[PDB]
Formats: sequence, structure tokens, C-alpha cells
Amino acid sequence: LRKIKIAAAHSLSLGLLPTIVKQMPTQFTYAVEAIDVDQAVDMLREGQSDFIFSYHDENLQPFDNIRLFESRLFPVCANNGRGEPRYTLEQPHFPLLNYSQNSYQGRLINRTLTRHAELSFSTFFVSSMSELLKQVAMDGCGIAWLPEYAIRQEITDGRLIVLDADELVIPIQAYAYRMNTRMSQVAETFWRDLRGLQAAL
Amino acid sequence: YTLRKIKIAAAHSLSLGLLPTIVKQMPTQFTYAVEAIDVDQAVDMLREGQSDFIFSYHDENLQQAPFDNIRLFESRLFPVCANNGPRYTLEQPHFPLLNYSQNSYQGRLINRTLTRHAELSFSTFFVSSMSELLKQVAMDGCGIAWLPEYAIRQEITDGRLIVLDADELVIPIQAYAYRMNTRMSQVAETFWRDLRGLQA
Repeated sequence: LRKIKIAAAHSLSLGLLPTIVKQMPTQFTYAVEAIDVDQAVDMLREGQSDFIFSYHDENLQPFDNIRLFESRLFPVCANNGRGEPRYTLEQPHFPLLNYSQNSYQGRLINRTLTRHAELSFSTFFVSSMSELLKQVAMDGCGIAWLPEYAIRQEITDGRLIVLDADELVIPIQAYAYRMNTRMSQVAETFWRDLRGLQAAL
Repeated sequence: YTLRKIKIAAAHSLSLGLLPTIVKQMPTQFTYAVEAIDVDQAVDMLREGQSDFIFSYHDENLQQAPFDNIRLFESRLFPVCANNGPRYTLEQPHFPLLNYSQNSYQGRLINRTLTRHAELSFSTFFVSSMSELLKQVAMDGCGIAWLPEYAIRQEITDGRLIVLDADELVIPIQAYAYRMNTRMSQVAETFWRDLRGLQA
């Protein structure tokens, strides 16, 4: 009861909901779905989800928005243990850990890798779950573009090394999308309290 | 550009707790394509050639022709919650329940366990099929969640998550890798044979 159905993109539900539900002023019920970027417009218009936590989709930007945070995508990889990166960008056919071809982050990385034809890589692991790519990268199996907030503590400890920070960086902005049409009594209550909570992410 | 691709439709909990160990140990002769898919959705994709293997739990009909099975390991799902410096008790009026949806093996199994035990009054508070999300919400003191011990082993030994039962409410689980017993690509037959060796 008093359910709030949220469908988030394949890699930003973790960085948001734990902090949201803990700091939420009043108590709701939550149902969370990991959807692709393509299924964002349709699920809102049909009412499949009351709110969609997605990136900067300018199609949704008859909708209302609220920017949750701002981050970047840094190419990272685990170290040898010597303090040197296990792989390197200038290495012939380095193992690449990428997102799916239909994900929002996957299209950004493949866009940058097309522009920078200097990088010679080999696809090794592809999945739209950023948590899976993060733990696969820590094993030292390849290079991955990971969000800064998702590896902030791992970057501090040299268990993941930043390989580039000038041109291979992809800025990302996460939003919470709502239809401008007024919703239930509980959805407006949740949307208001989240707006009163954006000073915590 | 994918003759070394292996399509893996795994359970959300198993894909994030077991697959990184598999990928690290395997020889890098492969290219992995993994997606978190419900087991009742992954079986349909397995027959029509949309996936090569699926990683899920004990299925009665998936362990027989025209399928082949590999018993990956064995584990259990413990009732768990955050610490008080336990915030919640299983013997408590309407405790908030963090649980998977019915579109996931673990969701039905937890709900069917609570079916027999009417002594526990709970309140469905947060439902999602992403295990890592269930875990973080549990560690922030939001409710009780039945999480697998392979995913919360070290936070149990650190106190951030306290086991709430070690008797009736601990449900056993066994990880499994399934596939059609028919021929696939050479890159997938090698991975399957290495999986029998990897289990040990």
C-alpha cells in the first residue's frame, strides 16, 4: 500500500535509493525496476511507473524533472599490486569492459571509442549492470568506464587506477522524471519530499 | 565480431556474486555478454537460441532433457537487518520486509516460507529483483531481507548485518548453470567444459 513504482536505468538505482529511502521524511512502499533507456518514455505515459530515474534524456527533459547529481565516467582498471595499472590504454588490444549496446552509458563509451581511433581494444565483458562491471574490473580482467561516485572509495585506495582524465571522460547527469499531469496523493507527497531531499545526494 | 561471445542470462543475485569469480579464473578465450534475467524468462530465451547458458537455482524440469545441468554450489538465505550499535526482530508486529518480486526464484521461495509460518507478521515495504539494492537498503536499517550468505558473508562477520535466525527461517539454495544439451559454438562448449572444472 501507498506504493511508489520507480523504474531506473540499468546502473543508477543503487547510487540513489538507499540514500533516498533512509532520509525519506514519511514512509512509503517501493517497487523498483531496472529498465533500459529506451523504455523510459513508454512506461511513464502508460503509468507502468510513477517516476523514472534516468540520465539526461532530453525527450523527457509534458514531463517534469529534477536533477539528482552530476558525475563523470573515468576509464579505470585494477593495479598489478606493484602500484602500476594492470592494463593501459596504449596497449594493443586491451580487454574492454563495456555496457550493453542499448544502454545509455554504452552508447556514450562507444561514441568516444569511435572518435579516439588511437585506442586498440578487444571486447571482453559487456553488461549493463555497473556493479558487475565494477567487481570484474577489480579482479584485473580489463579496463572499464565507471562512474566516479560508484568507485570513490576504491579510487582512494589504489585498488582501481584512473587511466585518463582529459578526453576519455564522459560527464553524466542523473534525473528523476515525472509526468506533469498530477498523480496520486502519495506520488505528489513523494515527489515533494524528494525535491526537499536533493540536498543529500 | 562475436565468435567468442557467450550469452549468459543469469539471476541478479547470482550474476553479481558468482560470475566475477568465474570470469577471473577462466582463461580469457571468451567474450562475456551478461544480462540479469528472471529464470522463467531466461528459459524461453535459451530454447530459441537467444542465450547460451542461464545461471539460476534449483529447477525441477531444467535438470532433465532437453537440458543439461551443473550444480555450481550450495548456500542459504538468512534473515538479516542492520545493527543498533539488531534493529528488527522476526517476532515483531508488522516488520518491514525487503524482498524480491515474484518475477524471481527467491521471491516465491521467501513468500512460500512465510506462507507456512503465519506466526510472523510482516509488511511488504520494498520490493526489487536487484540483490545489491536489497543489500544496501538492508544495511541502512530499513527492514528485514532474506539475502544469500555468499553475498553478505563479510558484512555478517563485521556486524553491519546480523543474522536473525539459524533454524527454520534459513532457506537452502543451490546455484545452477543450465543449457540445452545440444551443440553450441566452440567457444561455448569450451566454457561449459571449463565450468565443470571451475566448480571445484
